Amino acid sequence: LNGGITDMLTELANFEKNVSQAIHKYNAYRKAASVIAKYPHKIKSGAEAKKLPGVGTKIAEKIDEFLATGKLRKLEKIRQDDTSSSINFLTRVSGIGPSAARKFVDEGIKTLEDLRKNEDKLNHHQRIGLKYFGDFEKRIPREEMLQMQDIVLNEVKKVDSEYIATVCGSFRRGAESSGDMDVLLTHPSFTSESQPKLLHQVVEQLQKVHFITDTLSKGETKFMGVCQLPSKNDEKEYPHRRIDIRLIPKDQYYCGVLYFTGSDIFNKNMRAHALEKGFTINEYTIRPLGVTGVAGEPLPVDSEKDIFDYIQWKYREPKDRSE
DNA sequence: CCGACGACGCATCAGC
DNA sequence: GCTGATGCGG
DNA sequence: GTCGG
Repeated sequence: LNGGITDMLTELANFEKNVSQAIHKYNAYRKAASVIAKYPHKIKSGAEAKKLPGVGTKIAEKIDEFLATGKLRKLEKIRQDDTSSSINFLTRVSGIGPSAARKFVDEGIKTLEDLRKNEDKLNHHQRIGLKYFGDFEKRIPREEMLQMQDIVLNEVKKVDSEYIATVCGSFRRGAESSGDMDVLLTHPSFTSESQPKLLHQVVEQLQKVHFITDTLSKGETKFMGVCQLPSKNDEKEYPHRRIDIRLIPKDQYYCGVLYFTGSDIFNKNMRAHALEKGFTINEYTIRPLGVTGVAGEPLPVDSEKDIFDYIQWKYREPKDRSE
């Protein structure tokens, strides 16, 4: 319908983020492309698009130029720009952000081949991101996410059957494919007012059975790393996948699951509704708001449904949290 | 006109 | 060495 | 870049 327009706007977003270091412009172009991508008519003019929330004067002017000519002069130019195209490309390496990509290109390091020749100048995260560059850009089919979940839940229970672990993200909402695996972990002994090896024990067990293959970062409450399904003796091996594991206090765990299940638009709507019912919900807690807007103490939450009950919402299955 | 636009854990750097 | 800032990813 | 107080 409008794929030329939303492709144009996405590409402009990337250069704002990765080259100009203008994160809010990045998000403006992304929000514009989203609302256009949901529009169920083929756009005929910039004025037509400008009536949508998030499309302003300047993007309307760009849509007019694209509709009249089939391209955008500024985008054509920055595409052919060796310096800018190289900075934009190098941020596809996990661990290389706009600042690192700038530094590398400044000193003549422009391609993956150049990075491979300059391992010295890459930190540990960036080396992993380079090692799995192609794998990390592949999506994960749901059937593999199910096999990964099998392993995660089994090994967690093997460490301590009192752990609770939930794979969240779009997978939990039923998505047919995922970009990564997001695991939320808690244990009855870990509360907000309460051991600095609860997460370590679980990471270690997944390493011992050779599911987790690399570590990008690891502290007492957050692990970011790499995993891979076991290959079947003779079949081609599975791509390496990104997995995060977060340990959350038990009394904050279901607020955590709700939040990291999303979707992002659902979260906005749920918190909007919660505010107009006199509650403030964030990633950690739901708290009542007094008549002058002072937040009270966090309310007890022992399930996701508790959160819905507080705000007078019928329980919504993750499958039905698209918005 | 002009400020908001998410907050935060972990790795690493800058400064002392 | 320690403390705070920055980069980065989510 | 867009929105809105």
